[PDB]
Amino acid sequence: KIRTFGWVQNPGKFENLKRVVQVFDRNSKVHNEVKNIKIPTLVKESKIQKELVAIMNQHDLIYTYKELVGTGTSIRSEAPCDAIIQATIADQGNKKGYIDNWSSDGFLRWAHALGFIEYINKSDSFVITDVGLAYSKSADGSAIEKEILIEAISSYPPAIRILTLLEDGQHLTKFDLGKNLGFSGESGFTSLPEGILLDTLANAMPKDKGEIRNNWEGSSDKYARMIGGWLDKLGLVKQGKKEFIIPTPDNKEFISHAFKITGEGLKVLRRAKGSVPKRVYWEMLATNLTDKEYVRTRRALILEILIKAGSLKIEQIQDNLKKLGFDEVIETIENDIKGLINTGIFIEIKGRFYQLKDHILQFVIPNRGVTKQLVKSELEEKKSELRHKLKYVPHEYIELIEIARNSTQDRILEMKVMEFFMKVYGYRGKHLGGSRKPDGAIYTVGSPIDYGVIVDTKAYSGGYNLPIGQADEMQRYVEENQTRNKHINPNEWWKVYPSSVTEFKFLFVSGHFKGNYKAQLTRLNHITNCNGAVLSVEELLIGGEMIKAGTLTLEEVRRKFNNGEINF
DNA sequence: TCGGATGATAACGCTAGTCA
DNA sequence: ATGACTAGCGTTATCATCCG
Repeated sequence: KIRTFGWVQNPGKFENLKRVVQVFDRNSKVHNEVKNIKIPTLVKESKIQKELVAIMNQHDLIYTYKELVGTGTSIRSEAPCDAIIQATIADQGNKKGYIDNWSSDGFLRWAHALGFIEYINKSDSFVITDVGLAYSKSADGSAIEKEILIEAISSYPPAIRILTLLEDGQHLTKFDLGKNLGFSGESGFTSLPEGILLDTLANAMPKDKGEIRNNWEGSSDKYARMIGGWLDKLGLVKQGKKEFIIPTPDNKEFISHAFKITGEGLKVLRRAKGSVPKRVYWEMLATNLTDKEYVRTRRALILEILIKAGSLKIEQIQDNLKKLGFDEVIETIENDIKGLINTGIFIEIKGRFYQLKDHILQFVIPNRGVTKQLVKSELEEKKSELRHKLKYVPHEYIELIEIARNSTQDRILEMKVMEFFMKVYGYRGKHLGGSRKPDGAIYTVGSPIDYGVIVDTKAYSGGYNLPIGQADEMQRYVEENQTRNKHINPNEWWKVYPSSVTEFKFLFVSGHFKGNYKAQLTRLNHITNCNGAVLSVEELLIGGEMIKAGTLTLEEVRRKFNNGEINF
């Protein structure tokens, strides 16, 4: 029913895209091979084994999502081969002779994205297209194959986005591109802060700077490097590392996944800029957002409004929505047009008037007519509220409301929050993750009362009463900052603070807090004689506004650590 | 690194038995 | 007097960094 198409994570070999397209063309050598060999010899389950060989024998080839993708196991190494695509493609080292459900879903998304495979909602099945057919038949290495692929690419909005981002001839990194790809600052579109990354890459021992290169990247950064990799093979972009001088002086770090645009690339843009209709599917308008439905369609309707009309006032736009079923607000409506613009659709702006200067092919909005019945969640409502109140603070930072609620995002929250304290509140300092460092070190340098703070961030799903084990971790650090013995924690993280600081507070940042945040807090305070506090993301934000507006200093806050919860 | 690979998680949805 | 519904809990869609 609800699926996510349009965004492709894993897949990188065109070599394998073909095999997957071909499995859909009865007359191709691979259709033959996968069906006659691959499937019967790799799908151990007899029942399924036979069933698939069969589906592949029909006259009019049509396979369902499950028939092509299958399933997978919790312990990825113990998984069997349950589907057509799995069976078609091989492991990285031939560990098993097949790929998993995830990578398989990946090849499906990629092929559908480039328009070789069509999706039939009703049946939840897919079938080859005219260009797919033509793609298969094309010879490998063909100038035809190339032109077929290049024309495919030009119809893929997010790939036009990468190209656009590099018109000026800059050398952008997967982080710079990531920032502006897709619905940025949302559940499935989070990006790693290049600042923090380079910094650690710099002051960190070699025994770890490799792991932290291959590992450090958000979901949007993955898409960026990947779409950038396709364009590279197609010759429209040039992938090359970018060195950075980060004096820890005249030091040099590097981010390999960086790109520059080419001439052929520029020609592509010129053409596909109106000087090739783009395909857009509703499933593309949001990936991992818990509120996929509401938002994907609200945005779909907005695109409809803009396709139909031409140069409307954001008020006219708001107006139309109110009629189609969605009573929204300027802040949200603009934010969505920010995403649509980001995924690669060309929408022009003149003050308070917007006009789509692009040709996108008509698409379907599932369960239409019942649109007016779609409810807006409490979280999405909160977001608007925030988007409304936050005048000085970039709306990107509203992503924190989400990350902080995601248990899988401990890593990045540590990064995003220190970033907010620094770039907005203005504190000086550093992010310090680890098992021997508190999540962050913060310090003032201007106030009449110059102080420091020890920070710990915690991504916890719906609620958080400061656990005793975690609470004491802080005590340890609070303590180490006093007894600065290098024979105790020889990494000497305390050394991040200016020698001159003496006033240190301790702080915990999370989604929401409950019933414990005071008990172990008061404890910590009494023990080390350092008073600290507990703080939530919403307040962190509506504190960043205040510090910017003029409504809040960096002293009233130092006077906020009341061994309880901070509230501005 | 390249091109995926991994264990996790929340929404889904199937069963079996309640609710109206 | 039986279809509509759902607590419980195994299944599926989808990550968000990871890694051989």
